[PDB]
Amino acid sequence: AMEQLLRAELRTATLRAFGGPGAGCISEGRAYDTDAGPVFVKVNRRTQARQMFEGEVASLEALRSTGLVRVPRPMKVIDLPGGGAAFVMEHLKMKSLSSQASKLGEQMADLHLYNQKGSSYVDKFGFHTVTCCGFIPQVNEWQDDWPTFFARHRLQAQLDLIEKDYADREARELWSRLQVKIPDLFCGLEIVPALLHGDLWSGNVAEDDVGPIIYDPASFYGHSEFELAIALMFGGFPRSFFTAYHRKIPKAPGFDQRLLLYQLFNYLNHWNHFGREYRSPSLGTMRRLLK
Amino acid sequence: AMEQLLRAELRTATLRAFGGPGAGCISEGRAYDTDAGPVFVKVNRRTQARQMFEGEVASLEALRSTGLVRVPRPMKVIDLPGGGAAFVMEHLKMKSLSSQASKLGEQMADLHLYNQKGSSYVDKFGFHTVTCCGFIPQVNEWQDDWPTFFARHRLQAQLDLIEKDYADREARELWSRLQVKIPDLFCGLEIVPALLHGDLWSGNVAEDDVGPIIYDPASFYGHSEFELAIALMFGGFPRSFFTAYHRKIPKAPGFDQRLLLYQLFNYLNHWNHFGREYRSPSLGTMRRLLK
Repeated sequence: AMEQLLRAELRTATLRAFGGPGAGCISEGRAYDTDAGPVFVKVNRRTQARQMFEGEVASLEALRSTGLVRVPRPMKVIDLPGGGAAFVMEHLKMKSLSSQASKLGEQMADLHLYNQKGSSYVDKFGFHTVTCCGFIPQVNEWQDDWPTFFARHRLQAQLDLIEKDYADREARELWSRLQVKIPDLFCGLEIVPALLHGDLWSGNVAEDDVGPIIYDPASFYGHSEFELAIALMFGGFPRSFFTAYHRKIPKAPGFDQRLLLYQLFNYLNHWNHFGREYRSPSLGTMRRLLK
Repeated sequence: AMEQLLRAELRTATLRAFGGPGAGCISEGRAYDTDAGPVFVKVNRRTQARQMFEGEVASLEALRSTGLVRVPRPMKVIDLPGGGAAFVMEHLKMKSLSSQASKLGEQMADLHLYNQKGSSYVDKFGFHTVTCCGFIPQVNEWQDDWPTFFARHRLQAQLDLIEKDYADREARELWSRLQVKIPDLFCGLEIVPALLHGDLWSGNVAEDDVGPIIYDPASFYGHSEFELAIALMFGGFPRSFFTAYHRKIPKAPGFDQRLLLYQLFNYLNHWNHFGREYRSPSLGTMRRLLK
């Protein structure tokens, strides 16, 4: 227990956490108090910044429309002199997801069931506009078949970037072998398009006194299970999140092998964003899928 | 700049950045009340956390020894089971820098001038111990020549990490050309070592009712001008901070070109920490310098 360590090292009986969040993370954006409440502002001086933020607006609006999960309200996208854009959204007073984890597991399962169960059914995988995964714009072209969508517009896209930027022989050869085996992980299963947050890392979820909050989405209609891959692989969610979720959407047969395929996407995306530290998990995951 | 644009776009009379330390991009941070008063604790689980925090301790101590600026007292660096470290320091109630901006400009100029004006004899560039740029340990080996120190132990070090992790051909080729240009940016000036805070982002300065406060240093003896590059590039300092500062330390010839070189360092550091988003301004800044 880190609080027990601090009490011992500081020789104190009380250790009462208090106070506001501070200036935050330089690379993420900055919060401001205003006349109407706090806001959070992201700035991107690149020419495709408006397209990025409009994708995030589209994602936040799609999630808000379900009424099932709490996300910050988008307020404005501003074009900047010199290039790029700023995106302003509502800022919530927030803490790490802990007490609200089981509630968020329920809400995330309801979100994934919303499309199938509702009144205006989206019957393809993809999305009506471009959304970015981190800095990389994605193709969301509608496709009837999920393994086709995911192989072509998620895995192949990442691997083409790796080939362009690293010319990596082992990724190229392992992908030529893996590509053909992907349908074995989906046969005999019904896969229904599910609206996804798209980037449900523990650093994109939090909570307040009312309930859990999720943010920084990169949404599309996908296989529900894909949502959970990044959540599992980087940790940070209480067990009760997954317990609540899978009470509503039990793990289908083949869940753990599909989990590898979905974690592969995230490793490839991290290799393209952060470099070669992520080559070893990417290749290793491909190797695990092949044997 | 950005704040005036936000005020207009949001039609708000007030706009006050969230200020003070806390959870950043790199470490967690939380205040606690204890039997002996409040403290602020930073936590990092990476193996190099102790080294990082010992560098911050040394930097805080060097700044406090001058008696010219207010900074938190460092209290303890604690090894964590399971790896990493916690760093406890004095807690100060703070808001973002506003009314005290011109006072901080005076203080920062007096800080930089202290090695020249005070009972201080440091006639090389560098520092007596390792300090970290975020996660990245720095070499602070003493050097008589500032453009040598900055090229070798700041720019080259960042670009060697970019080569290792991204193997980026354009970065390598542009750097080789820029290395040849660097001495010309110094206008034959005699650079005097100045004690720097080293990371004077607006998120690392604040104020209380006594005056301004600075924190999260990464200190070394450098060219005074380097201090201002991150302050300018990410904004957040009122104009009166720079007015007050340059009344005491006027811009030397070539300031505007060196500002690009010093901002380059910060873009490379963001490329290394935060990924590919910062490739474009890194390469673009080098190209601008080569024009």
